[PDB]
Amino acid sequence: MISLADLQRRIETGELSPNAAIAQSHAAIEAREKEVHAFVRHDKSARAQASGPLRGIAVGIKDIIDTANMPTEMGSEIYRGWQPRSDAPVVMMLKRAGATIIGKTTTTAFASRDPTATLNPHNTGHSPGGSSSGSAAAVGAGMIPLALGTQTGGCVIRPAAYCGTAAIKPSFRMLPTVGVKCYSWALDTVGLFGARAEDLARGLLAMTGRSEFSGIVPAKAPRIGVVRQEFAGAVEPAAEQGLQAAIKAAERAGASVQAIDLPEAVHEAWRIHPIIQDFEAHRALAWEFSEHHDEIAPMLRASLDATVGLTPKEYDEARRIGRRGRRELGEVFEGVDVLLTYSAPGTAPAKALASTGDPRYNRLWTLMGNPCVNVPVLKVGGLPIGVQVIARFGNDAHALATAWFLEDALAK
Amino acid sequence: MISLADLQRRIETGELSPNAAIAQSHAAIEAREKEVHAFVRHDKSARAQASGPLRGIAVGIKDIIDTANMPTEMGSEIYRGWQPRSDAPVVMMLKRAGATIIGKTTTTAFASRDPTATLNPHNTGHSPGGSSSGSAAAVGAGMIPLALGTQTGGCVIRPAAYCGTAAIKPSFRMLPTVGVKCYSWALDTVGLFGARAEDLARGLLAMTGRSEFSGIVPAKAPRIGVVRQEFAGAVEPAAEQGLQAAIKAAERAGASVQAIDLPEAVHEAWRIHPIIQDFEAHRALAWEFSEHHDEIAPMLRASLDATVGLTPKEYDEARRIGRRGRRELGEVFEGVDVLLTYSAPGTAPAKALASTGDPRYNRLWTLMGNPCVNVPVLKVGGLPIGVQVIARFGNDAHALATAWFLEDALAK
Repeated sequence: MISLADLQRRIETGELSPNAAIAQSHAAIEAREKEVHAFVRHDKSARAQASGPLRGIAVGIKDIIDTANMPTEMGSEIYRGWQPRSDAPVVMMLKRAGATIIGKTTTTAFASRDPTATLNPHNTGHSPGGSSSGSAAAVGAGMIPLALGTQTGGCVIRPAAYCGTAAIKPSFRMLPTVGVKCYSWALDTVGLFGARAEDLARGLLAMTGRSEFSGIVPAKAPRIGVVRQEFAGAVEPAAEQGLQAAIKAAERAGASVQAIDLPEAVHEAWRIHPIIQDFEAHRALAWEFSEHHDEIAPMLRASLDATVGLTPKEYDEARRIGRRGRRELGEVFEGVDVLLTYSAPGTAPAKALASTGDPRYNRLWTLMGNPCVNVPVLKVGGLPIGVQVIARFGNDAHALATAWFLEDALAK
Repeated sequence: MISLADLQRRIETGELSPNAAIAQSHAAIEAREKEVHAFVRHDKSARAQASGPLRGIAVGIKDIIDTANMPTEMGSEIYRGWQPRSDAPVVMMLKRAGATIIGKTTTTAFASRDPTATLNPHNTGHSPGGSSSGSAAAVGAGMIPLALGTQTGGCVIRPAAYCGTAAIKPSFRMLPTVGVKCYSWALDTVGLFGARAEDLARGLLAMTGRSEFSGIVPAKAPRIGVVRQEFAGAVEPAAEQGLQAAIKAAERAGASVQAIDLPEAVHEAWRIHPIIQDFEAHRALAWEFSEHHDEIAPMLRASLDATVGLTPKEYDEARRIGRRGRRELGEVFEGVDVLLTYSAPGTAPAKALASTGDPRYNRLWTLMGNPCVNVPVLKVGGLPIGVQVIARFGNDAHALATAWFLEDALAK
C-alpha cells in the first residue's frame, strides 16, 4: 500500500515532486483497476496542487460524497449521471490542504447491503466488504494513499479489515456529513482509509487542522480492555485467531491487557441500532422509496419494505436506550485507555455469497460514536484479518497512537 | 391569515373541497405577490392531492430546501437554475401526507443576513425579517396556510414575529435537515409557519405521525418563567410592551407568572453561538467561499471574511460552553413548564435599514435546541410584535399547548 505519511516527508524534503507523486497514483490505479474495479470514475487528468500539506496526495472519494467536477451516483441507477453543484465540505477539506481528488470509489446502492462489482485486492474471488467497497479496495491494492468512506453500521471498519488497510471512523460529527448522501443521520460518520495509522493521523491533521492530530507518535504500554461483544454472537475462527495474535503481540510489547464485560446498557444499545438506522432510513430515502421504489437495489428495497411499520414511539425509545449506552460506556474508559475487539466476523465472504459481510461487530460503536481504528493483524488463506482499536469519544488521537503501537507490536 | 386546522376540519366534514382550498391559495398568492414578493417561484398548476390529512393544504417551501419538480436556488446567483434530483425528506413528509407544494418561498442568500426583495405584509415599507423571509411573509399575507423555513440564529421565530404569524422551531434534529442547505450543522433546525399554534400542531402531526402532536389542547394554568435575556442587550420599547401584554393576559387567564434570571452558564452559551455558527459555516460553505467568493452576497461574504481565523480549539471550547449551558438550562425547567421571552428586538425594521433584524433574542435557544413558538401579541404603529414560548427539550407539544393557551388569553 501507498503511505501518505511517507509521500508527505519525501515531498517536503524535495525528494519527490507533487506531479511525480500524482503520476505514481494514476499509474497504480491503471495497474490494478481492471482487476479490482474499485472506481466508479477515475479522473485521469487529475493533477497535483503546488502547495499545502497534502500536495501530491491522491484521494479516492466514496460515491455518496458530493463532488462538483465528477458525478456522484450513490451506487444507484436512480442517480445515474447525477452531478452535484458543489464539493462536499469534507472534499473541500482535502482540496484546501492541497490534495488531489483522483476519482470516485464504488459504494453499494445508498451505502446499504447490495454488493458492488468491486473485488478484494487479496483474492478477487472475495468481497472487499461494504459499503465503502471501492475506498477500501483501492487503498488495499496500492492504488492510492488515502480514501474517504462513511460508516452507518460498519461500512468503514469492516471493509478495511477485509482489504487489510488501516482505517478510522472518527468521533461522531467531527467531520461534517454535509454533501454526504444520508442513510441515518444519527449514525452516518465519514471515515478514512490508508496504509497505516500514521497516514490517517496526517490525513486528519491536514483536513481539520486540529492540534490533537499533530505530533502523534506510537503509544507506550497502553491499558487495553478486550471486549468480544458476546451480544453479537460468536465470531468465525479466523477472527478469533487474529484477536488472540493481537493480544499476545500487545502484551509482549509492554501493554496491559484485560478481558472486560460491557455494561448491559451497552448491550441494549447494540440491539436497537437497527431500529434507529431503519426508521431514519425511511425518512432519509423517502423520495427514492415513494417515487422510485422498484429502482432501488433488491436487498435495500427488501429491508425498507420490511421496516415501513417502524413507529416514532419505538424509535424514540431506541434513541433513549442509545443515550444510556453512551453514558455507561464512558465509564468503561475510566479504567482502560482503549478497547480491543473484532473488526469483522472473519475473513471476507466469497463473492458468490452476494454479501458484503455482517456489520454486527461494528454497529454498536457507530451509535456510541467512539473513534474506531482497524489494524491489520494477519491473513488466513490469504485473506486479511484485523482488529478494532476503540478509544473514548473525542479521543481519536489516542486511538491512532495505540493503533500505531499495535502495528509496531505485530511487526515485533 | 389562512388556518390549516380550519381547512382540515371543513375538508374532513365535506364542508369544503380540497380543490377549492387550493384554488383559494392560488388566488391569494396572485392577489398580493406584486405587493409582497414572497415567492421565488409559484407553481400555478399545483393541484390538491386525493388523500391524506394535508390534502387541500397549500405549502410554501423556503428555497434552501430541495424540491425535485422546482429549482432550489438558495437565494444565491451561484445556484441560479439549480435543480435537485430529489425532494428533501421534510418535503416528502408533507407530500406523503397529501399536501400540495405550491411554490418556493424567498430566502436570503444561504439563509444569512443579506435582505431579499420580499416586503412585510403589514407594511410594504418594512422588512419581513429573515432568513425565512418568504415563508413568514406569504403566511402573514394570507397567501398559504403553511410554510417551511429553517433557523440557525432566529431565522424562524424573528420573521414570524415581524410578520405576525404563529411559528415553531421544533426541538433540534426532530425534523431531518437532509436536503436542507447547511449553514451550521450544530444549529440548523427546520421550522413551520402557520396562523395559530393549533395549525402548527396539526402540521407536525401529519409530517411526523407522532402521537404527542395529536389531540393537543390549550394548556391550563401554565407555570410560566419570564426571561428578558439581559445578556442579549437592550430591547426596544415595543418588544417589552408586547411581553407585558402577554404576561397580563396569561395572569388573568390563570397562569402563574414569575420572573427569573438565567444561569451564567446560559449567558455564556448565548455569547459563543456566533463562534459555533461561523466556524461551521466556513466548513459548510467551503466550496462557495473558495470557488465563488465574490459571488457570495455582500453581508454573508463579509461575515465569512471576518471569521476565517476562527480555530478548531476555540470552536471546541465554544461547544463545551454550549453543553454546560444545556445542562444548567434543564434545571431551570424544574419550577416552570415554559419560559416566555421576546421573539425579536422590536417592530420590523424599515427596508431602508437594509437589515432583516438582529437575532440576539433568538440565537441562544437554537443552540440549546428547545422547542420555540412565536405567539402574535399586538401591533405598534401597525407593525406586529410577538412573544416567544419555550419548553424543555423534546416537549414541543407542551410548548404549542401553552402557546395556544396564550393566544386564547390574549383574545380575552
